[PDB]
Amino acid sequence: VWGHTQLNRLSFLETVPVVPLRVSDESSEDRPTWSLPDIENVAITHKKPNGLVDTLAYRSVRTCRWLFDTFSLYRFGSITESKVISRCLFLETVAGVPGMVGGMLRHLSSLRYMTRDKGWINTLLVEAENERMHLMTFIELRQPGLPLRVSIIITQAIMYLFLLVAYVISPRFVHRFVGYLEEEAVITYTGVMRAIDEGRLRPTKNDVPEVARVYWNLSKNATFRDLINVIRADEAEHRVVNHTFADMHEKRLQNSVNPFVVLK
Amino acid sequence: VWGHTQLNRLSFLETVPVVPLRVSDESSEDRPTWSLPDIENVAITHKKPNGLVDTLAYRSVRTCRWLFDTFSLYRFGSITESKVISRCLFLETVAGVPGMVGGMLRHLSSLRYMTRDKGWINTLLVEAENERMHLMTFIELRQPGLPLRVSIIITQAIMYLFLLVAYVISPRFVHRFVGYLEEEAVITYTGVMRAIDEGRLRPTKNDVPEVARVYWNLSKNATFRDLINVIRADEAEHRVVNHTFADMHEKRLQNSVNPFVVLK
Ligand SMILES: CCCCc1cc(=O)oc2c(O)c(O)ccc12
Ligand SMILES: CCCCc1cc(=O)oc2c(O)c(O)ccc12
Ligand SMILES: [Fe+3]
Ligand SMILES: [Fe+3]
Ligand SMILES: [Fe+3]
Ligand SMILES: [Fe+3]
Repeated sequence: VWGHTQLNRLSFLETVPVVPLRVSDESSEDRPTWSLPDIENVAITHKKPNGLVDTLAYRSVRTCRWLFDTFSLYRFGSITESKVISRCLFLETVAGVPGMVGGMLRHLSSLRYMTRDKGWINTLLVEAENERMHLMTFIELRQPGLPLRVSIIITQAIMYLFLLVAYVISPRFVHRFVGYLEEEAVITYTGVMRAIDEGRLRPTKNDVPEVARVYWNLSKNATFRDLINVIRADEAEHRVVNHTFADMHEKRLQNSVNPFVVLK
Repeated sequence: VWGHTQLNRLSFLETVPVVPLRVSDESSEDRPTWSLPDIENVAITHKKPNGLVDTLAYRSVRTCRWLFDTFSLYRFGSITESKVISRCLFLETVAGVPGMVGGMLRHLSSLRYMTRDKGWINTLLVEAENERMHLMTFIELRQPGLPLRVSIIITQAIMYLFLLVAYVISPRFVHRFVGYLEEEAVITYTGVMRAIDEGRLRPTKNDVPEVARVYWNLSKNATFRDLINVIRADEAEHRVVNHTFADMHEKRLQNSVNPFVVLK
């Protein structure tokens, strides 16, 4: 029904009163579609670093873990559900930026040079969205306090800036860095899952939010375990896809067709 | 078959030299679908400015039309296909930016305030992608000179910066500034279609580029006019959508469900 008669109306401000809040509309239509007993078998991998650069990405990813563990007192206390979420929550605020700047920089090159991109730009932009939906999911499980609100904001500053220039200077470094982060992402979500299983953590969000049901297409019966596990598969996708974009950069392949447009 | 076994592999660098370059993958799959006899009737509109803001937007967008027409010898020549393609090519290198800075900002706000976006983001993201396809098409009907190829980059720098700080200060301003740009894009692309029809322009690439032919889903018999015709629809879509957004801004509805999610 989207025709020239709609196209020719000056504005549509007067229709915002009558248009529902739909949870399907929070995301773009490009949703993951994992099946659960498969992705159960996601596993902690570690790509060896080649050069200085891959190493620098590592040491700095490792240093970021160290910091964010000591200061988040993940290390001293007991694995609560409240410090698991409160942790990811913070962490998805940053997870949404290296997708987005990567897309937005590639897109500017592809405009200015006037050149085909071969479906990088969209894969990166959805990683950015995919992570944003982790954050839209975790926010439903736990609204954080003024402290964390403000630590997210200063941090976004630091990061949006670091990622913008680190990506100008070295897309290889960023894709390699995000790659290294996502190994940790996957450890943190398989550790969590190990914990639910063993019984060392008994989660009271066995309601899975409406956003997260339609986005990941799960049953209404989907447990908290399930939700970690699909997100743990999203994070494995990112682990390879950016370590793939890393290597492509390594071998001057940073303008080849993105192999994953095929491999969907 | 995108399951754990793939997700568990360190790279896919191997595959890169055996995966094809298919013109579909250049875009996301969130493609336009018009039919030509309907969007034949797309009109030239003009929204009233309310504020000193909407005014400013309008006067900036007119001064830009003036400049561009004057520095592009459009005012003093027999309209060629060359200068039509040349003007439209340059321009999509600036159309491709607002959607991208708009989208990313809304994204970064959603991440740091941990709040819903309600599907503005992905709209501004396919706003920008669509534009960039306009440019991928025009690149193929005419590869530009060095002197334009330069101008393009110095332009991007100015504009990327401008829109980034405009969009922080008043997206209402920018979304208007686009709204009033797309009014002038429709004017032109109609004029062009008139000029084909009145016989005064004899287009020589009625081979419509593969990129486009898939993107806009046209026949193999699709003419140049036919392409102009759709591109113009897209441009009039962006005209309402941005004015709507600048209208929503104006009434403090920059958090309301993007009306157009539904109208899709
Ligand atoms: C500095 C490494 C942080 C690891 C991490 C833990 C987590 O709980 O969730 C993450 C996560 O959701 C990511 O996307 C990336 C990294 C993590
Ligand atoms: C700065 C005014 C430009 C108007 C305009 C003319 C044109 O020939 O093509 C356009 C175009 O392709 C757009 O996407 C936006 C604006 C124009
Ligand atoms: Fe994550
Ligand atoms: Fe991540
Ligand atoms: Fe355009
Ligand atoms: Fe445009």
